[PDB]
Amino acid sequence: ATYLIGDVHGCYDELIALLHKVEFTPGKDTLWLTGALVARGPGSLDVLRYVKSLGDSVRLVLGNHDLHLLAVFAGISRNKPKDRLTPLLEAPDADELLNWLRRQPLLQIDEEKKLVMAHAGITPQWDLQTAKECARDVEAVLSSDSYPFFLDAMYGDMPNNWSPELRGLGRLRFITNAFTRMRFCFPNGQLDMYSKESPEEAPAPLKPWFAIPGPVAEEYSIAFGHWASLEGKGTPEGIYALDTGCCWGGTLTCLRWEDKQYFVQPSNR
Ligand SMILES: [Mn+2]
Repeated sequence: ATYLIGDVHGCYDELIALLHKVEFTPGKDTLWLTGALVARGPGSLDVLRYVKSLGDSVRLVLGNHDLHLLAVFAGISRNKPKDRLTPLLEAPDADELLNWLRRQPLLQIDEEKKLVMAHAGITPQWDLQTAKECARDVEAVLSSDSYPFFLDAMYGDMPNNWSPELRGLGRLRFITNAFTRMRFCFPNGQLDMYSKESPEEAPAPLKPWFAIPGPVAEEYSIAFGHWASLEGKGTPEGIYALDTGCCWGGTLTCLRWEDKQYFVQPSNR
């Protein structure tokens, strides 16, 4: 079977309970994770240890809080007490864990299921070929020995309109924002990096990135996390918003792909 779970945010207990709910068996089943494995929740260390131990039985994409952890670790950015990342940063095996984490993809594609995964989704301004190229570039930087220079370069809210002519730092910033931070779009598909509310309560003319016809979403189903205020509701057919806000007191949501069956684990705090 194939299982997809949204943003875990250090919620190790809920993750293990939900996987036992569905009898997840490595070797016979596959797990897809929308990223943001760490922060806010109490068990970032345990979550990373376990996901890493799964080996090929998991398909992960990195989110913004994974990148932020990578940036704190490399001394690029400062530790926020609210993240609760200190046990993980101080662990004896922290090197193994984060060096593994930075090698993971931004994008997962399964051709047989016609299924795509990224932390925040796929901008309507990208076709599949372009999304693949951009994922490759950023993953190459992230897995290189010079990853802290990229992590430092990544912070930024511009440019927010994709063009194949973007070069250098602008191109990297836009890729990273599209994959890990995107929420609302302007009618031309340009990213808005400020609105974080639900679609009903957003200002005009902002529209959810998935409310805009794009080449990828016309041929593929898209699963994603990141946008908790969405609450997993109100998406069009073929769009799966799996982030139900576990670390915030919501739920951890798991979707079994074969029959599209949902399983939900209540938040412990
Ligand atoms: Mn999130």
